[PDB]
Amino acid sequence: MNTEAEQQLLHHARNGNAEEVRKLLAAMARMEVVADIDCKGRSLGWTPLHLACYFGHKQVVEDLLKAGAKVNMLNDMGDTPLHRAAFTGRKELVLLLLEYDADSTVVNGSGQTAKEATHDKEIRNMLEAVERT
Repeated sequence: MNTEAEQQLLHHARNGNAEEVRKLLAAMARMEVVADIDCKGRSLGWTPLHLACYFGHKQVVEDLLKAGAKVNMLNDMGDTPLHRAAFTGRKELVLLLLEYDADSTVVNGSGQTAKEATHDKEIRNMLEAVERT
């Protein structure tokens, strides 16, 4: 099962409590708690990065990437955080993820790219372009 600090990190990332994320990351840095920054929920495979992207907590997303969170982690559905940012139409977060070398080609378990999963016109244009590169 997940460590206590991992449970706290998932919880705070889901709800956007940005200072608690940074406090947990700082404690992980000083090795005062045992926690994987790429931990995954159980009970489904969603990282703190997945959650912060899906629910739009931009400061959390940035501090997680700054601290080295893996950017193409797949949840159970085969979705990346870019899938989740694109699905929920978060323009700024799509750009921030690409900045951190997020692979936009990844096909989820359903057979979709993040482009194919968005309903946003802007984001679909943006990923259309990245797809051409």
